[PDB]
Amino acid sequence: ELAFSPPFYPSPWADGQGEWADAHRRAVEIVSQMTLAEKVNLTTGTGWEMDRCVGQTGSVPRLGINWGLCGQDSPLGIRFSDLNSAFPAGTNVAATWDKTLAYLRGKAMGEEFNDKGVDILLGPAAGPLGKYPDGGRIWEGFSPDPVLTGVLFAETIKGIQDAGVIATAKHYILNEQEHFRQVGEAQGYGYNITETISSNVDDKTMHELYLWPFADAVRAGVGAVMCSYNQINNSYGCQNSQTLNKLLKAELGFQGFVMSDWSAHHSGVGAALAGLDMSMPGDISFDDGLSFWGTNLTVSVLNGTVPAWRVDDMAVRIMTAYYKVGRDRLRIPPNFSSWTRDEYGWEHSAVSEGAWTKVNDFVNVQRSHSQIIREIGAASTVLLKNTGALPLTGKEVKVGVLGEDAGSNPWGANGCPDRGCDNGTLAMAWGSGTANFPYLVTPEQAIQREVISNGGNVFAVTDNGALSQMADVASQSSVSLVFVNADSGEGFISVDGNEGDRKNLTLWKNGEAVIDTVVSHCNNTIVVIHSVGPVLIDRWYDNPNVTAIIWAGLPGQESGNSLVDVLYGRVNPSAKTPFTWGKTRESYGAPLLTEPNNGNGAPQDDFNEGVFIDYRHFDKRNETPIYEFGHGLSYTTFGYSHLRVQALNSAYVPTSGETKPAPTYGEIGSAADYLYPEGLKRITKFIYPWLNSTDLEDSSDDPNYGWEDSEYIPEGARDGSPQPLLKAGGAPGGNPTLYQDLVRVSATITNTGNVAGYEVPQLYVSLGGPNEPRVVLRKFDRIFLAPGEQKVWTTTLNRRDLANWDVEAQDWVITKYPKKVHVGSSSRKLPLRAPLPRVY
Amino acid sequence: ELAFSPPFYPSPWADGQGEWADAHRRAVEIVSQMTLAEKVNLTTGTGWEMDRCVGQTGSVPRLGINWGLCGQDSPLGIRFSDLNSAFPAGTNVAATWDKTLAYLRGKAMGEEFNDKGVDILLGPAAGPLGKYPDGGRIWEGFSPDPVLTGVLFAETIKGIQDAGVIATAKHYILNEQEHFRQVGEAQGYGYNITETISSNVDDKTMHELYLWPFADAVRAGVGAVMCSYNQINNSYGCQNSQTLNKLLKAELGFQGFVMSDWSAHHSGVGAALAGLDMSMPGDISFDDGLSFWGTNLTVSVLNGTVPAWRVDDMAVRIMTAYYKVGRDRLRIPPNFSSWTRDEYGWEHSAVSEGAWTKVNDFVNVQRSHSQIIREIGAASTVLLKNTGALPLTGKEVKVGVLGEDAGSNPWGANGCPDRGCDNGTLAMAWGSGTANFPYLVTPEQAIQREVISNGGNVFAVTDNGALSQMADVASQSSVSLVFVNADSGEGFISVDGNEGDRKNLTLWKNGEAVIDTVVSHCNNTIVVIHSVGPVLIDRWYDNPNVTAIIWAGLPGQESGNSLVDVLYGRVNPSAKTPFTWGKTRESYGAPLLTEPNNGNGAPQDDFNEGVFIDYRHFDKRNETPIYEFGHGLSYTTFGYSHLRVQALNSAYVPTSGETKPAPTYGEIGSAADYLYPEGLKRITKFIYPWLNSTDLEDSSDDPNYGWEDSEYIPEGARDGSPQPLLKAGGAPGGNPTLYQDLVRVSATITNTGNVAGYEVPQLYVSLGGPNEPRVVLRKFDRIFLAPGEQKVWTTTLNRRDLANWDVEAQDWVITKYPKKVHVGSSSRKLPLRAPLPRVY
Ligand SMILES: *[C@@H]1O[C@H](CO)[C@@H](O[C@@H]2O[C@H](CO)[C@@H](O[C@@H]3O[C@H](CO[C@H]4O[C@H](CO[C@H]5O[C@H](CO)[C@@H](O)[C@H](O)[C@@H]5O[C@H]5O[C@H](CO)[C@@H](O)[C@H](O)[C@@H]5O)[C@@H](O)[C@H](O[C@H]5O[C@H](CO)[C@@H](O)[C@H](O)[C@@H]5O[C@H]5O[C@H](CO)[C@@H](O)[C@H](O)[C@@H]5O)[C@@H]4O)[C@@H](O)[C@H](O[C@H]4O[C@H](CO)[C@@H](O)[C@H](O)[C@@H]4O[C@H]4O[C@H](CO)[C@@H](O)[C@H](O)[C@@H]4O[C@H]4O[C@H](CO)[C@@H](O)[C@H](O)[C@@H]4O)[C@@H]3O)[C@H](O)[C@H]2NC(C)=O)[C@H](O)[C@H]1NC(C)=O
Ligand SMILES: *[C@@H]1O[C@H](CO)[C@@H](O[C@@H]2O[C@H](CO)[C@@H](O[C@@H]3O[C@H](CO[C@H]4O[C@H](CO[C@H]5O[C@H](CO)[C@@H](O)[C@H](O)[C@@H]5O[C@H]5O[C@H](CO)[C@@H](O)[C@H](O)[C@@H]5O)[C@@H](O)[C@H](O[C@H]5O[C@H](CO)[C@@H](O)[C@H](O)[C@@H]5O)[C@@H]4O)[C@@H](O)[C@H](O[C@H]4O[C@H](CO)[C@@H](O)[C@H](O)[C@@H]4O[C@H]4O[C@H](CO)[C@@H](O)[C@H](O)[C@@H]4O)[C@@H]3O)[C@H](O)[C@H]2NC(C)=O)[C@H](O)[C@H]1NC(C)=O
Ligand SMILES: *[C@@H]1O[C@H](CO)[C@@H](O[C@@H]2O[C@H](CO)[C@@H](O[C@@H]3O[C@H](CO[C@H]4O[C@H](CO[C@H]5O[C@H](CO)[C@@H](O)[C@H](O)[C@@H]5O[C@H]5O[C@H](CO)[C@@H](O)[C@H](O)[C@@H]5O)[C@@H](O)[C@H](O[C@H]5O[C@H](CO)[C@@H](O)[C@H](O)[C@@H]5O)[C@@H]4O)[C@@H](O)[C@H](O[C@H]4O[C@H](CO)[C@@H](O)[C@H](O)[C@@H]4O[C@H]4O[C@H](CO)[C@@H](O)[C@H](O)[C@@H]4O)[C@@H]3O)[C@H](O)[C@H]2NC(C)=O)[C@H](O)[C@H]1NC(C)=O
Ligand SMILES: *[C@@H]1O[C@H](CO)[C@@H](O)[C@H](O)[C@H]1NC(C)=O
Ligand SMILES: *[C@@H]1O[C@H](CO)[C@@H](O)[C@H](O)[C@H]1NC(C)=O
Repeated sequence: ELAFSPPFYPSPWADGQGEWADAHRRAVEIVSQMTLAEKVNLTTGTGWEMDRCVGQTGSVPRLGINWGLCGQDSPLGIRFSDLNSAFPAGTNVAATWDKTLAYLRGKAMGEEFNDKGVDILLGPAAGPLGKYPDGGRIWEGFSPDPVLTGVLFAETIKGIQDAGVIATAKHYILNEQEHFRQVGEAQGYGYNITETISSNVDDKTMHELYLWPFADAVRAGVGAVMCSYNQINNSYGCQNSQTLNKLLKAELGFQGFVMSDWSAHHSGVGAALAGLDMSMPGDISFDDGLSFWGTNLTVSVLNGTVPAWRVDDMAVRIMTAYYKVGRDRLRIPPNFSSWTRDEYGWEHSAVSEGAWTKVNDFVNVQRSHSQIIREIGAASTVLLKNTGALPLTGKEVKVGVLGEDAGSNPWGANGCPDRGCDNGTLAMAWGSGTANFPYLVTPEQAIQREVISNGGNVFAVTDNGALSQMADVASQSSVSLVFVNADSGEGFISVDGNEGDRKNLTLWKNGEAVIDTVVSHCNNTIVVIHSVGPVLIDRWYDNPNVTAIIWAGLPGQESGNSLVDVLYGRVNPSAKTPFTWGKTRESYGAPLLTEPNNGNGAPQDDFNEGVFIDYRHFDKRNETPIYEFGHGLSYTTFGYSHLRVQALNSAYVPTSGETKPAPTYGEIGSAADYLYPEGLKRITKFIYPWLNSTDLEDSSDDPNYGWEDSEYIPEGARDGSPQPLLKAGGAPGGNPTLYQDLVRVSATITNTGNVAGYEVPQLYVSLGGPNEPRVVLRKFDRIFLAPGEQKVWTTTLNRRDLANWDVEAQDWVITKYPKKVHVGSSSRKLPLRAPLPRVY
Repeated sequence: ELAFSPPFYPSPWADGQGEWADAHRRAVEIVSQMTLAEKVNLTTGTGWEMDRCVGQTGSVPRLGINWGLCGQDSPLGIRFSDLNSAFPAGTNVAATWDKTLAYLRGKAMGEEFNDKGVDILLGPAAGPLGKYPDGGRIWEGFSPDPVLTGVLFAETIKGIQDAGVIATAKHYILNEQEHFRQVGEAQGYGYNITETISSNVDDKTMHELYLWPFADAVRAGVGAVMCSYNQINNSYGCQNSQTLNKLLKAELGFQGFVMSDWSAHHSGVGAALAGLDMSMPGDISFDDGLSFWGTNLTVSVLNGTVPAWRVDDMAVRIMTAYYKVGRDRLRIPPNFSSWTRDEYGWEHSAVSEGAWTKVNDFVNVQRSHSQIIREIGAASTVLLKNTGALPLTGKEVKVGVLGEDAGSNPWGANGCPDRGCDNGTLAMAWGSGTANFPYLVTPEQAIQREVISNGGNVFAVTDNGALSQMADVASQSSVSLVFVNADSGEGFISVDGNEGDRKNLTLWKNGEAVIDTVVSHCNNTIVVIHSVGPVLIDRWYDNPNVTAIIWAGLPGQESGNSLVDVLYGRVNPSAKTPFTWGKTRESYGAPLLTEPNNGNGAPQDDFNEGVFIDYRHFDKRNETPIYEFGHGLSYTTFGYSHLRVQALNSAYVPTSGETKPAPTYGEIGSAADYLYPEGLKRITKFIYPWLNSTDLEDSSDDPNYGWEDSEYIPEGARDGSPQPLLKAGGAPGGNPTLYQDLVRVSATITNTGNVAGYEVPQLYVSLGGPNEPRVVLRKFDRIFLAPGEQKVWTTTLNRRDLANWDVEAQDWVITKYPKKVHVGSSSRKLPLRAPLPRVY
């Protein structure tokens, strides 16, 4: 009955090909010098809260790796630190539709992480992709569209890695919701389950939707990939040989390392052989002093179960990432502590051991990164509706600012751990995807400053119970700006019954009544929404007193200043929604899985919609959104003309051949080489690589130690002989003939209005055939045009852009169905269209 | 037995002498043309909420007074309006010790009032003077010191009147507290009394303390005086022949008009003959449709009781004020409504009658008045303590801003009627002494802006219950700034049991615990107090972690900007405390009278301390204040040297002679002249001058109509013959030989530190003799000095400055006790001293 994940073995070994040759060579050179305990140190974290960073490996001080590799959250700024910046969330980056802004944000973040002593940034994210509009972590990623996500994910990775820090593509893969993601956490919420949720997805959907942005990340040169907490067809993400060995390593050709999510590692031998490379934070569960790896990995290799080539490959993949971004020349010891903001603390925080020492140096790493934050906030402010309220001119006599979302968090910008509250303006959602603010500029502050400077009077009512006081201010104002929000986050935090995932898609903090009060008293009401994702606005959006509506996402520390830049027209808004605004929750497709449906076994989440999420689903059901994917307004207008299409073919080459045999590097030795050194003071619960004695069974102490391999290990898992190459593989990101250009497309874009600004033209294709979506996004850019100016936008469609995943062939194939190309300003406003020429 | 107020009659008639000659002449010219109903219209308001302004008289359209004279609150900005400024409170002005700033604030206010169409500003105030540190309205005035108060009151009056608006010196006199000020209000608070509080004071104390600033106001040319709600020796303020006829009109030579406080008028004939000139808002009680004057005043003159010379004198005094400031050329109709902010409303708001019409024209009158407000706020920020925390340099790495008093009122700046709350930053206290803000710059906003511009990180915790959150921010900060407050107001509003008057002298909104939390976690804590008056700080002020303490008063709309100007040293603080900071409540003298002590008659408030209030009391009891009257710190130091004293080459001439007989102007006519015009639609409850019929008794309808004069009118009250001149009278402000200069005094002031700034030198005298305070303030200035610079400060002491009120002689006499002069930086730091030469 249950979804099954078939075996793919062995775990592919790194090949040092292409742009990875130099870093792999330097990795082989150092790993060839390492003993087994040194290798194991790289693969295994030293335990929860045992060092400075949220994750930290063992060290190799004999060879100059003098402190462990340090991994730190988050995808929008350094977590658990100080004197750092708080960037706009991923969903805002997607709303900019701007490759360059995604790159620069990545670079700015990389600089901060580097300057704090961090080796590995735990991000950015393209999983969750965005199947569920109420999924708790959708905002951390980019968009439910895989092409928008993959492009901006890849640019963000390149910025981070150009700054000298290893990026970690996460969460791989199908962790679309928070409910049932972890057994202990589910049990704490009162649910009786004994395994995590299983995401069950067909092979075509996997390739065409969820995997696609990870292909982009690999091709962009991402150093690490983080495996997820959920299962995929009932095999855990950190030991799923299909996703890790076959799709990521054999097909996408990934040459870096796979790192577990925190306590997502569920077996020693099983995970190592199924493609895991690094166990974080290193213990079985936080501070239990046990490890699936560490000592157990040393023993698994000494007893012959995990071949030497596999542990050698782990250490090579890790060191390859290290050398690829230059950690050997850039790394400095972490100069802050995740676990306290005090100057002094215990060296090993979890157990109060080691030296009482200076754990925070107070190093300011902000530089002028406030400028890119302000910029991105303004370029991610989506103007959804504008019947002439905007821009503001500075001649407004009285301005009202209404709603708690305009005001300060009265507990301070950092006053709730992991931002686990919805107090004041919503500039950052909750969980591990967070950073501490250096400050937070509110809409109230920025609007008040600006109104005053223009001679206006201005009043801010920020108590969402004070409805009569709001009504009076609204009645007296020339324009009323009303602020509302909706929040969500990671599932280890629940705010008002939202257990990560949101329990509805409507407004928080009495926002529905706030809107009603203001709109019924002011015929020039502008609604500004800060939110993690879509909100159901059908009830009020079309009221004629609502003269403009803005979605500004989660803008980070410069929130108010970004917003006023757009309100007053210093920046002409250009952002487009990176998701659909539907009429009802049901319009989006299936609800979250929030009740166990497989007894007390793993809840089963069948991805029955296949590729049809967000706009694809609305298009297939012929549903009319309130605001479609790709919609946003400008203070000017843009016209589209002169579509031209030209074939370039001049062929796909399915990859054929064999790998090398699995190499080994560095002598393994025997148990007598790997005892705990005499005179080493063992730190309580710290995870080490060493053995209590030369008796391997006693040093491991596994209760099932020593079975025949075939009782618990799949066939081929230990086979280091040459393996066949997969047809759809061949280079990082897949077969390189996928990236050959087949068609060139041009369209002329004209600023047909009176104000300079950026437009986001979009190019969609129809691949044809029964059950293909009517249109799917393939190209976009953000282009600046003065009034009356024209530019010719030219792009190319490659083989992969026009292909479908053919499950019978196990390859990408351009089908025989007739295709079309469409260019315009959104997924529904597509005035240019033409047939594509036949290419294969 | 009970305090008694002896008769002084007749009510002195205006004489047109000196600077008043031109305006009195025009008043006579116009009043000589008026009929009796026209005269009565000037004297009598038209009823509560019957027109645009808080008070409005009848009109005289036949002679070009085409709408009634408009009186509007408040002493710190226009009340019940829009598009106006909100100025620092009177207590802030006193803290500046700066004559020019006081003048400029009055001028800025006058400009706003004039441009809204208002004739008469209901302010400024010198009553309450400040006998009670917990008195509810002490912040509206200046200082408990009569000289600091009189000088700044006079400069405020001059500014207002130089802008073309009549100033109203209030409240005259001895309304030192709010408890029992009004019968109906006291009964609403559960007290059983049938008359208002009687303030009972000896003659010398009256002259040397409470009356002294009113002398200053009269000499400065104030057009109106407002009489008080309380009794003086058991005769109501608005019919007290001693205070109105004798002290104000006969002795101080006042040539303007006396106006009642609102519903403070308590009889027709009695009050007219005792010296009242204008009844506001014109009804007996609000909207009862009855008047002690109006119809009743017409009848009182027609029946022979109130002589024609008295009603003629009322009209002449009112018109003298109107001409003195130029209302004939400057007046425009009021262009706002006090009773609604909507554009449209009923012409007569109280009864919804007259036309439905445009009552608000939305005229902006702010100009650049924000500049003088910011300036006065900075110049009123008293630096009480500084052990090196200030000024801030911009190098602070992390800045904490703690306390609700830093943050916004979440109901909006104008979210509580008459500011009757203590939400967010305290920039204005409550009651009639208020204005609506155009905006309000909080300390949070301004500090955050400034820190961010310097590269600091900044966090604001504004929930006074969030103590652990404040502790964590305080622990992490380089400097913590903690904001606390204490509020009070007029007695028609009670907040948390403070029935106008404050129920204690300690902090509001959990401030004592906020200070404890911050100071116990940060060794560089700056405390900023916003308050109506003194707060008891003995418990925490001397904690060595409190590195500075500021009292910033009630700074109006620019609060946060005024403050950051001083914090960062753009302004070098120069303010001095205008009251004493004592150790205990008892240190100040007698408690408020808060329980009835005379059965259910008038509570009796005996002013037994005489001239010994505030610093005079501390000095007489040899108590050590925490911070003495006149204390404030600078970022530099000032030295005092080279005292020189010289008797002037240059006697007092007691006034002797007689007045003119009382004049009459305009023919009175008879009852048939003063019927309601045929076809005039009478507005419900509006107050008119006219008679229902020629039967005077029926038109009046007084239940005790028609007694013989001697049964209810004191002897002399109807005597229009020539009267003796009082010895201590002779010109506005009293005998002009009081103001002859007798001694010149010089002292050299040096800036002995390294920062430019203003110093406030102070000159005190000891008048000598057993009954006399050790020192009393006589002269002060604010003088700017560059580092190392010296200036010679020269001033003159006049006859009044060295005199005592001699009760036997009923005159000012320089006594034969030896006197001394003292110069220095506070009432206690007086390094220069010398005997004064004998002068008389
Ligand atoms: C014209 O026309 C006109 C118009 O119309 C008119 O007029 C009118 O007139 C009438 C008569 O006729 C009147 O009436 C009256 O009045 C009175 C007054 O009153 C007021 O005042 C008071 C006070 O007084 C005082 O002061 C003043 C000033 O300020 C003066 O003026 C006076 O004279 C006096 O003097 C005194 O003192 C002083 C000090 O203080 C000094 O300085 C001097 O020298 C002297 O000594 C007051 O009190 C009052 O008050 C009240 O009222 C009010 C209002 O409402 C209120 O608010 C308050 O609070 C109060 O109240 C209370 O009281 C009340 C009753 O009265 C009740 O109801 C309540 O509840 C409460 O409790 C006023 O302000 C009067 O007095 C009178 O009466 C009387 O009598 C009756 C009857 O019998 C009674 O009932 C009452 O009670 C009273 O009694 C008293 O007196 C008597 C005698 O006279 C006696 O016997 C008794 O015992 C008693 O005694 C006591 O007290 C007193 C005081 O009061 C004292 O002095 C003693 O010693 C004791 O202790 C009557 O009412 C009217 O007003 C008029 N009106 C108008 C509109 O103006 C005419 O008439 C015509 N003519 C022809 C020819 O036709
Ligand atoms: C989707 O998911 C969302 C996220 O999980 C979820 O969000 C939640 O939404 C609900 C609403 O749907 C929110 O709850 C509402 O919050 C309102 C605002 O609460 C705050 O303000 C209150 C009012 O304060 C005024 O009144 C006080 C009492 O007089 C004064 O003390 C105040 O000074 C203030 O004054 C103003 O009003 C005075 C007149 O009352 C006036 O004189 C004065 O001048 C001035 O104008 C506070 O009381 C409240 O604080 C109390 O309650 C909270 C908990 O709710 C405590 O933490 C506090 O300690 C304190 O006890 C807040 O500060 C509420 O007004 C609203 O109440 C109404 O509904 C509740 C039950 O639902 C009733 O008990 C109550 O009587 C109210 O009924 C009225 O309205 C309802 C419509 O809602 C109507 O049916 C009814 O007939 C009646 O008219 C309610 O609690 C909640 O905060 C959101 N949570 C989060 C985390 O965001 C959302 O629900 C989900 N969507 C759906 C559809 O499921
Ligand atoms: C002189 O004249 C002055 C002017 O009139 C006069 O002023 C008044 O002073 C008093 C005393 O200082 C003031 O009243 C105090 O106000 C404090 C703050 O109130 C606000 O915050 C409260 C706490 O909020 C936190 O806790 C809540 C409950 O857990 C949470 O829901 C919140 O989210 C918040 O969280 C923080 O703390 C949590 C731990 O608790 C923590 O988990 C979290 O992370 C975070 O850190 C709120 O409860 C309160 O709101 C409630 O109550 C008010 C009424 O007070 C209602 O209007 C609200 O609707 C709501 O129901 C406010 O928002 C209070 O902490 C303090 O409480 C203490 O005293 C009362 C009795 O007086 C006890 O019932 C209470 O248990 C507390 O006891 C503790 O402290 C006292 C010390 O006072 C101690 O003796 C005792 O042993 C114990 O330790 C108190 O109410 C008042 O506001 C002032 N009024 C004005 C107008 O300014 C002054 O008193 C006069 N002077 C004298 C000496 O007479
Ligand atoms: C709003 O209403 C007013 C009066 O009802 C009208 O004059 C104005 O044109 C309206 N403005 C908008 C935004 O339509
Ligand atoms: C406060 O404490 C710090 C401890 O780091 C100390 O270095 C500093 O000199 C102290 N400053 C004051 C204001 O005394």
